Amino acid sequence: SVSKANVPKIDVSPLFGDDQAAKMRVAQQIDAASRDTGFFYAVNHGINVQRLSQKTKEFHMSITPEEKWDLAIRAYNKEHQDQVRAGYYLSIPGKKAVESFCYLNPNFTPDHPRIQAKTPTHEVNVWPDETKHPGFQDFAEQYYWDVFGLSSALLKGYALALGKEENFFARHFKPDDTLASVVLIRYPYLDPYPEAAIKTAADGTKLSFEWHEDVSLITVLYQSNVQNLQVETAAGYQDIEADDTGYLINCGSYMAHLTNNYYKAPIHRVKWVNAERQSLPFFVNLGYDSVIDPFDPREPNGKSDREPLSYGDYLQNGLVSLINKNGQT
Ligand SMILES: C=C[C@@H](NC(=O)[C@H](CS)NC(=O)CCC[C@H](N)C(=O)O)C(=O)O
Ligand SMILES: [Fe+2]
Repeated sequence: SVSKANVPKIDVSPLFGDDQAAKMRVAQQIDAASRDTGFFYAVNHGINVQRLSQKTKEFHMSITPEEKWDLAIRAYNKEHQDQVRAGYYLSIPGKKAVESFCYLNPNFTPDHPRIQAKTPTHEVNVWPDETKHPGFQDFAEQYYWDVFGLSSALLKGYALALGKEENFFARHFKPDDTLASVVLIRYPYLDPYPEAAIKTAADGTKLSFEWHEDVSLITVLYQSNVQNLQVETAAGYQDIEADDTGYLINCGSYMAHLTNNYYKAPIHRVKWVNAERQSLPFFVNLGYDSVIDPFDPREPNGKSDREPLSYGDYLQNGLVSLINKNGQT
């Protein structure tokens, strides 16, 4: 009895090239989708998602409990006080089903200026032992750059969609400094499935993760072919169909801020499904000091009554608030 959300499939391949007219026609599609449900699938994106899913499966299914403590973020291992964002997010059998591995910009090395300054939200990635997970770090770091490239193209399309020059957002999205993250989330099959790991929405829907807006500029998401996401619209929560060949794209609340809610951050949630599956977001974050002056494409002079917000301020505030609201994940 739940209706299907409108989530168009947009061929984003022009965004990689030099046909300006064609890019405008993609931008229009992005504009339409962003004004409607706030979701679309990017197709013709060039990324080998089957291989991503296979490498990720090999990792999730071979990592051991020992390795998970050794990689754990601070919320699970108090010895790892520098790991707020990057590392392993453990399950809790009987209580919490989901588990995940998060990594940041591979350029955040020990000698990076923001790591030396101990700037919040910047960390040096932690990795399992190479001999236990051969090839994994190298694959994961290359994936970061492949999805970075897609995301830069997408950001060209959002900039054109909003009446700007194509580098309006991408000029703030740079390999040396982006705060973007990849999260490799495992949602398990469990028999029996612990009730304590199932939340219940006001409308009675069983959930794995409650309603929220994303903490991002845009989110660039690969998921297995198991339907699970729902978007709130004017006609209520609607099901977002799965497509394990595309990337699911939506705006996060930084985009809503910069656009004066012209491109809303859609409110969405994750249904509980008893199936072994993957959820692999790339959160498109800018640099710590990046500031985009807010504007309003519905107003003749483009002016907004919002104040400029630096991305770093936005991000550290947002991640903490999301944990408080919906739980440590
Ligand atoms: C995107 C779908 C996925 N949800 C998520 O990943 C949820 C909600 S968007 N996101 C988060 O909790 C933020 C993780 C941020 C990350 N640790 C970082 O430091 O950058 C899910 O399937 O649950
Ligand atoms: Fe989300």
